[PDB]
Amino acid sequence: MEDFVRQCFNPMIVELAEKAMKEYGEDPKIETNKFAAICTHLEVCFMYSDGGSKHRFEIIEGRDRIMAWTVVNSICNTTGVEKPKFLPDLYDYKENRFIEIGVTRREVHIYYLEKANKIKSEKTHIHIFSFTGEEMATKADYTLDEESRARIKTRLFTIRQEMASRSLWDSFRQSERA
Ligand SMILES: O=C(NCCc1ccccc1)c1nc([C@@H]2CCCN2C(=O)c2c(Cl)cccc2Cl)[nH]c(=O)c1O
Ligand SMILES: [Mg+2]
Ligand SMILES: [Mn+2]
Ligand code: NA
Repeated sequence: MEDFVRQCFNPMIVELAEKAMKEYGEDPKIETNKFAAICTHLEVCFMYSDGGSKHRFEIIEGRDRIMAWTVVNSICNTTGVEKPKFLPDLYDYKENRFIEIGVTRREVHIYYLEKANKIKSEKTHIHIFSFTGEEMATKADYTLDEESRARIKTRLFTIRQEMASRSLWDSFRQSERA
């Protein structure tokens, strides 16, 4: 599965995932399922931000902590929206709201509730994807057009199928916790 991650994801995504794991004392070569999950969430965040028009989204995920908060605090001062307690994943300039992106190996409704209870940021918009084409967004408001969403869901399904063809999926599928 370490080989799978390194050939499947772009090298900057892989480097970011490695850093994120090591910042919590985890070895990407050992906790390989976690390695893959972080890479997938990152790739989805980047795909999401490419989904609209140029300049529609600001990417917050994937930045070091100081720059990420400089972006958040800047947006809050420029648009007046409330400052979140946790770093979200994107800001949407069209809808003027932060977005929290979730990618789950379990079911989208359970993950949605968990995310909602965890952030408790009434104003942050939540959008969840699964590896089997399901999604769940706040107020059933999905932000992107169906073509963009289809691209994301299609990529997640491809990853899922690739893992399965290597007998890695069932270990990966059961590795997520609440
Ligand atoms: O922004 C995120 N993380 C900010 C930093 C952070 C770090 C720890 C706890 C809270 C926040 C973030 N994180 C996760 C999931 C659940 C929380 C951890 N995690 C990871 O992927 C993960 C990371 Cl980052 C590093 C090592 C191991 C893991 Cl398992 N899911 C998201 O959708 C998401 O946006
Ligand atoms: Mg995040
Ligand atoms: Mn997220
Ligand atoms: Na989070």
